[PDB]
Amino acid sequence: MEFTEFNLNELIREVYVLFEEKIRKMNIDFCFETDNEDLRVEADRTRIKQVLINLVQNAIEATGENGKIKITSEDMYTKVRVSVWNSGPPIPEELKEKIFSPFFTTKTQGTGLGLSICRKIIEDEHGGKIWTENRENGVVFIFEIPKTPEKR
Ligand code: EMC
Ligand code: EMC
Repeated sequence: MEFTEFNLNELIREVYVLFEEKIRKMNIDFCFETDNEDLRVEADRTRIKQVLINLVQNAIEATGENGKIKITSEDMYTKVRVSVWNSGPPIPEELKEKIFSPFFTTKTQGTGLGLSICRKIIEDEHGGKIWTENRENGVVFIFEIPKTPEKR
């Protein structure tokens, strides 16, 4: 893996641009907010991009037509936190960790959830944490990564 310094918000916007047409076609209300425009991390940009694409794809599928997605990025002491929320039904308590298993596959609309690989990227490769919670009439997926491999 290749760690480089990059603006995390720039990467989030790059991923939004990938989905902009689909989001609009589906009439989804999307918003992105940050608490620090110059939020920079040292991480593997390609791999973090893969996690973002996977979470946004899942948010769109989950929220469906006329849905809502909100992304936030937050600058924490030795880490950053990215939260991707969608309006939709809550994840049942028994499935919260099972969705991250390489052998969760009770999921279609044509595609697997990809979350075991997201976990590998966030937790194994970057020493962070990724989890889900139910909130505000929807579901959030949150990841945190150390700002540098040295703050792991
Ligand atoms: C109402 C979706 Hg930022
Ligand atoms: C499908 C890579 Hg999180």
